[PDB]
Amino acid sequence: SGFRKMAFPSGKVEGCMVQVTCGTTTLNGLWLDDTVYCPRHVICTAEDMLNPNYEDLLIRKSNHSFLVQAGNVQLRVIGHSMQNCLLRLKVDTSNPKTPKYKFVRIQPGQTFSVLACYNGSPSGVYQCAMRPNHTIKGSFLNGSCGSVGFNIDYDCVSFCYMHHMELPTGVHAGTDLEGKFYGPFVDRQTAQAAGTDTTITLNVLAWLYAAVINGDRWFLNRFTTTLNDFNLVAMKYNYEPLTQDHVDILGPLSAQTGIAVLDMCAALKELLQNGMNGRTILGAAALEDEATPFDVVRQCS
Amino acid sequence: SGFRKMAFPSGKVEGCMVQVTCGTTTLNGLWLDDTVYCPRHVICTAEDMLNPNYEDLLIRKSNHSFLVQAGNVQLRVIGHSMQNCLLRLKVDTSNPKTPKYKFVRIQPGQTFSVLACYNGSPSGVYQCAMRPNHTIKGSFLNGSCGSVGFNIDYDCVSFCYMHHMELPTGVHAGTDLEGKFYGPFVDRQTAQAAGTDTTITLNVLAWLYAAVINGDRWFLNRFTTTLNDFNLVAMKYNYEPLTQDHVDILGPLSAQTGIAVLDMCAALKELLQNGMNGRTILGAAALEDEATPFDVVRQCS
Repeated sequence: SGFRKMAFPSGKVEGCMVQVTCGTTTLNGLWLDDTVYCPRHVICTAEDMLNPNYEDLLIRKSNHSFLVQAGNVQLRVIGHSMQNCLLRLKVDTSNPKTPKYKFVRIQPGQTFSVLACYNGSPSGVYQCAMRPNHTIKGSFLNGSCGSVGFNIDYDCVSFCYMHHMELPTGVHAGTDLEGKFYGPFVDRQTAQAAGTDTTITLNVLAWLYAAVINGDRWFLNRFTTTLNDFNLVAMKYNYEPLTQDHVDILGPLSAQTGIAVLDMCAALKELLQNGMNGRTILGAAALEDEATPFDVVRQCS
Repeated sequence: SGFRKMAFPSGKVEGCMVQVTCGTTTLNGLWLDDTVYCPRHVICTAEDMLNPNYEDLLIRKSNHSFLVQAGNVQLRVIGHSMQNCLLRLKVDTSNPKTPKYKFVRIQPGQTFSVLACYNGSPSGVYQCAMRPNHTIKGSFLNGSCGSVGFNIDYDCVSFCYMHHMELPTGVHAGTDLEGKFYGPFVDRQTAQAAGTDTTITLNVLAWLYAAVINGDRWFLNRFTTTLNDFNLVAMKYNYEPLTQDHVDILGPLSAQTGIAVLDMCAALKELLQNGMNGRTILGAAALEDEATPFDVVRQCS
């Protein structure tokens, strides 16, 4: 069988999605327990965004400037505060659907599912990876702000992303659930631009092991290599350096297939140096880097 | 923004997933209202599968040979019948989570989301397309049988696939929710093999329009072509013939981008004849064919 980049089932999260309107600005928020979290820029107008000041904009606001609707049944807000780039809106009702959850900050390379929402209304679910340049390559249209990203850990939903904006290149940027941005982005409309990305070596290797485990084994190779030698190649092809840690993470996968990590590197080096020859690995004409070792293992014994 | 192949939010469907055990065989079933549907081969043993007879195997069965568990809380079955390759197990309890739903038979080329499940326990969600050869290219491991496929139509869940088996090539096969297989497959373990696939022209074209709408416009072209001429190319590259109907479906997309359908065909012909030159459309090194015109439109105005 294998391998599809799947997202987690979005049910536990759909139930925590609500809408938040501040005058003329509408976007999604996350309703957990008695609190609703959302991007602080729901306070701004397209004017405000050309360099806003949120301390200013928010002191001019009361708990009744915010309309919150869990479905049709509106909630009443009874507090508010500003946690970095987020708004914590205390509210009268506790969310019944509130699942076991926590907030984690996700590292670059790691993946999560995104629940695209509009007006508090889940539209679609997909999986992506936090880019090295701290952006995600997503599909977000207007009013998608406040859509969240998450993994699931048994019964417990770990929230790790909330959507704030689109960058000029069409790639997306956001924050963890404490309102700290990923990357050097600020929630102001300036000339900020994505730093230059790099391909996630660790993930590409894990994917190659997903292929091997699935009979697409043609790219294989008798050669080996030292990580120093491979890393010179990586450099020329804008791949992240491989480290001993990356090698260790990949231990279990090389075990179950019996192909040493350094052998797959040898093989990858050739794929990079020699190209692919319109051949396909797992039905792909290019090396996939949005699947982690843990994603592959969970889906391939 | 755009474009990601997203699946629908799997919440409405997670709640209808239950486990079904028949002696030593376990797999997933669909609990809607007072009925639970599941693959009929839950009746068989790896022995039985080398050419089984289900009329036989099922008359030797009673309503208490089937253990059904909605979570922990077990259901009691109080009927049973065989609808083509499916089992309809009447049960004492009606599913509270039962959403507005219906059963549709999906056409080749069209797409849907899959909720991969094991022991009545949703594992991941993804989107795929019904292949021309009537298989889906999925990720299904043992005990995933009974996992269903569906689209959502406002509030109403249209079910269209239920998983039955893996074919020798690692591609998957199943039935609609009336138990009729897609394709010439039977639920017996024989030498049956996937017919030869073909690339879904209509979908590749819709994808190119998704690219255009997103500034990856480099593959464009001043030439045009007649569908006859294009179809000779399609033939040589194992793409489905383009028909006037396909052209019509693509009308809205060519409108909103202003590029005539036959112009994109001209452009595609070149992509096929000249290759891609390691350049990327929407960040892909090969032409994607699992996104329909309707998928693209829903995600790109």
